[PDB]
Amino acid sequence: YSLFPNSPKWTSKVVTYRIVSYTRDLPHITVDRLVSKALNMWGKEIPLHFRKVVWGTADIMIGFARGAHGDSYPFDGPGNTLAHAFAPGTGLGGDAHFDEDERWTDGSSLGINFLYAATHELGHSLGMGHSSDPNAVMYPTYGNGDPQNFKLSQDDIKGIQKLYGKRSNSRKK
Ligand SMILES: COc1ccc(S(=O)(=O)N2CCc3cc(O)c(OC)cc3[C@@H]2C(=O)NO)cc1
Ligand SMILES: [Ca+2]
Ligand SMILES: [Ca+2]
Ligand SMILES: [Zn+2]
Ligand SMILES: [Zn+2]
Repeated sequence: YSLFPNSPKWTSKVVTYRIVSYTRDLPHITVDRLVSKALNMWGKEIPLHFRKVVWGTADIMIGFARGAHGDSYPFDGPGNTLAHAFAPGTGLGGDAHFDEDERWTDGSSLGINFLYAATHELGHSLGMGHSSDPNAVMYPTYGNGDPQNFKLSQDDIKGIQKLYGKRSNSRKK
């Protein structure tokens, strides 16, 4: 690995978040709690901390829209891509966007797991972290990778220990 032309990880030990828009399927307290639990699950492997702004854009703007929006790339609604985010490096960098049209769920049985999606998107917001593993927590297009329970599978650990470490295996793919 996940090498991109964007600074992989912010230069501060603490970052900011600003949830400009919110979903609807689950309440804002659940959005903040799932963001906080997902981010605590990221911060479980790296000593990076997160805070909220008082009056200004955060380095991790989190937003939701319902089929297209005033962004670099308009959403589609129910299908295809479910959320998208940008690599960190000030400005729009690190910010993440979600399609509220797609049915969100905390983790009950059926729907699109918010804890997984937030973890996925916030991972890119942290410092990138994609892969192509059969059960990758950042796997592109849902499949085998069980979203009900992920708690940073192997892709996340490999990304984090590749970024906040060095050692890696060779593979291509
Ligand atoms: C519920 O958790 C999910 C599941 C799927 C997706 S997604 O929107 O299909 N996803 C994978 C495919 C893809 C493909 C893209 O070309 C893309 O452009 C930036 C984004 C995505 C996203 C993604 O990786 N976002 O970081 C995003 C979050
Ligand atoms: Ca930003
Ligand atoms: Ca969609
Ligand atoms: Zn967008
Ligand atoms: Zn991704």
